Amino acid sequence: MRNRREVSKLLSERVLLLDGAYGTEFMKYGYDDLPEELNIKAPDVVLKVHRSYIESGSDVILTNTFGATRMKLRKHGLEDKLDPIVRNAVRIARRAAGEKLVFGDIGPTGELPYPLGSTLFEEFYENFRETVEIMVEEGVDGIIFETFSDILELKAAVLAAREVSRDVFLIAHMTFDEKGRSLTGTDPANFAITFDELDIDALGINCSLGPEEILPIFQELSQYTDKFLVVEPNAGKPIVENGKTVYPLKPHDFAVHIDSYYELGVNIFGGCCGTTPEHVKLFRKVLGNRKPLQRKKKRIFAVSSPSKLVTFDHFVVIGERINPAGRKKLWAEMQKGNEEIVIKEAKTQVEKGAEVLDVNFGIESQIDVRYVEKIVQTLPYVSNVPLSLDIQNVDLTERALRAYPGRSLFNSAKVDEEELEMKINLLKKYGGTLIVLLMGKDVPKSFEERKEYFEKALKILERHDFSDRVIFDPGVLPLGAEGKPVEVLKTIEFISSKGFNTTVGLSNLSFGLPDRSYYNTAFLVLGISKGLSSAIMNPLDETLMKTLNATLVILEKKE
Repeated sequence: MRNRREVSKLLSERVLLLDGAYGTEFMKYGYDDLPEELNIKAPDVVLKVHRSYIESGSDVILTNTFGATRMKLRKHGLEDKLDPIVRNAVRIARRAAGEKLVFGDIGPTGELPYPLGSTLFEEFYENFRETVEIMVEEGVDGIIFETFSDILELKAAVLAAREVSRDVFLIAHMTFDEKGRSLTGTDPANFAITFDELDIDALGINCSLGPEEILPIFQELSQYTDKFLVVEPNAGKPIVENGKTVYPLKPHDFAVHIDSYYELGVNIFGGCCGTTPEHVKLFRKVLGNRKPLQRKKKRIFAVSSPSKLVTFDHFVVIGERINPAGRKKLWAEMQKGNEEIVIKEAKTQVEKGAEVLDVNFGIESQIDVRYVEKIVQTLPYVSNVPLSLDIQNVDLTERALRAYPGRSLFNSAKVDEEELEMKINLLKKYGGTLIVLLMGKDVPKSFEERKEYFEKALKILERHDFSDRVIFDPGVLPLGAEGKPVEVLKTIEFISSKGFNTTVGLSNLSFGLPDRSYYNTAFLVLGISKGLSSAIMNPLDETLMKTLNATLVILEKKE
């Protein structure tokens, strides 16, 4: 019915009120059936609860479809009922809402992504796409992905939704535990940074905690995104009565928190577990008519995995090892789809100090895309750290970016209009940062030339509003082939003085000479003294890593 720009307009003018819990209301009416099943078995009960919330003052109601996706319904022997369940749900909600807003409610599948579970990104994508198709056809005014615990599954959900419709208002929610972390390790800042740049309209938090506990978590989220914000806390902390978990926070004690959320910039407020029509009635009275607070956000350069957010405010070690070039054994195993060998390589580098891992598949024409998808999806979970996707083929790049669990670093785009625009567009759609290598028509052979490439790059990045999502690689050349490393050090100093992060493929400096470890070490120390903020390097080189740490301590960057 209404599109994202219309809903956005309304939100910019007034804070809206959502609804309350449905399952527990169905139970009070004597129906313990799977909530979604009532859309077919007892539609009158669903309608009654929707009407109770509309009459309580809700501006928006959620369809009775939390578990309505093929992957979850299958677990109840209802996969073949997906269509009627979702269509009926939207029709019933629309009948109750009238002119008010109806948002499709889509929850997670309950299936973890490979390698925790057996599901690959593309299966999650198709699963969510199907439910979104039905909701869009039936006329929802928006869609909210509720209670997600994993960023990859949520990323698949929002990307699938946006593919179905570029006009539907999309809201992404994650649920956090008392420690402020999702099931697979994502904290509020990580969630905000990763999703703020995707084409969604709002971010929010719901479930797991009460209004008091979510406040500091919601605050952190609000500081890192300028998109609309939503919150649906449970009715306080859970307590067990008569052997059951109940959320006892009464209307007044819940309602008094509305101001605290308003102060943090909330745009839509509602309740989750334990919330009843009585709660919503008071929320309506207390909320009244208020214009939302101005939205801004703190800006930082960071990349992430489900459990780790790596901010470039300290020297970042990027492990170079997962690269088959010059590695017979590794190359052979990648070709046969060996995952364990890559996993061990990843874990070992992290254990040695790598905070990010570069991942390259050598001659991509000889590697199985499915293997790439599994590796790209697997490493962030098992090694815990973010990845630097070192991929040449634009096609493989897209497959990797889509399935990447978090905000990645994409390895090199040369200073070439076509190449940059192409990679920039992929990163804008799937999220991520970019390493821009200072070369194009041939390799620069002086500081002056690298500076020109830098300035040409800035011009291109500026025209594509991407200047804040790049790290510059000045281009280290082999000492033997007269690489003139001094020219690179000057370039690092120049770029650092301009406020941009830098990196280098350290090992390329000594590819073809003995004692390469010493040349790599000397260059890194010198580079860091000039502002180098990261390096793709060998974390298994004890000399290099020990001297690096010593350098940082000496320069008072750590201890």
